This record gives sequence, C-alpha cells and structure tokens, in this order.
Amino acid sequence: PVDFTGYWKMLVNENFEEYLRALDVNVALRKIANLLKPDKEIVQDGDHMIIRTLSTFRNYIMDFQVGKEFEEDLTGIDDRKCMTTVSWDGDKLQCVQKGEKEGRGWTQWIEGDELHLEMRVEGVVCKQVFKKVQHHHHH
Ligand SMILES: C=C(C)[C@@H]1CCC(C)=C[C@H]1c1c(C)cc(O)cc1O
Repeated sequence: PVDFTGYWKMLVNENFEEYLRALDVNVALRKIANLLKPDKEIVQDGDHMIIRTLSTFRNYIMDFQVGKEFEEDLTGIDDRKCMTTVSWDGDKLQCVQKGEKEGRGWTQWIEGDELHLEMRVEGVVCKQVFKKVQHHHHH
C-alpha cells in the first residue's frame, strides 16, 4: 500500500527545460522555471489526493480523485488546459493529460525516502527526485 502523504524537498531535476520547450514555454520563462526548486506537500486521503507544488515564485495545486477524469488548468505553465486522469498502476501513480499535446503525462512512485516523478510530453522526458523531509514551513 503506497501512501504519498508527506513533505518533500527537490533533490534533482533533469531535462526540465527541454520538457518545457516541448510545451512551447518561452525561453526566458524556461530559465526562470528551471532555477526553481519547489517542495511537494501531498495528502493522500483515501482516493482523494492533493499534491501541492510549492515555491515563492508560484504554487501549483492538484486536487483530484484517483480514477476520475477532471479538467486541469495549466495555463500558468504553458497556456493550456487538459482533461486529466490519475490512476494506480501497481505501486506507481500514472497521470494522463489529454489535450493539444501528444503523450502528455507523468508517473510518480516512491523508492525508500525518495519521491520519483517522471513527466513526459511529445516523447520528451523530465525526471525529478525529491527527498522526504520533516521540517515544516507555513504556506
Ligand atoms: C508552479 C511552478 C513552481 C512553476 C511555474 C512556471 C513554470 C513554467 C513551471 C512551474 C513548475 C512546476 C509545476 C514544477 C517544477 O518542478 C518546477 C516549475 O517551475
């Protein structure tokens, strides 16, 4: 039984600028965005999952029910919205973001004290890893 609940600090973020370039994000914002090291605050409450991606530059909040398609507003990231479904795939969480772009989604799992997050679009792959932390900040 995987439970993603916790607070997590970014350790690595690989190939994020190419991921954003594939989303047609402009180069100035790609640089700004790749300097950011957001935290993740996750509360898993039955099939109700809240994933808060937190930084001083911006927060992006996901709040959904596993297995239920919903409209995800990503216009602050790439000026697009998607019809998104998050599903359990073994011990992994699989997200498919249907919309203008082909093959858009991500995959999340836990290894030890690491939260692993692979995000993808148009065959471009960005891999992030976060470490579980215990010192909390208000937000
Ligand atoms: C909402 C935030 C913090 C920013 C907002 C601007 C862009 C273009 C991406 C977002 C982002 C996300 C979603 C995740 C991430 O690891 C790094 C980022 O920069």
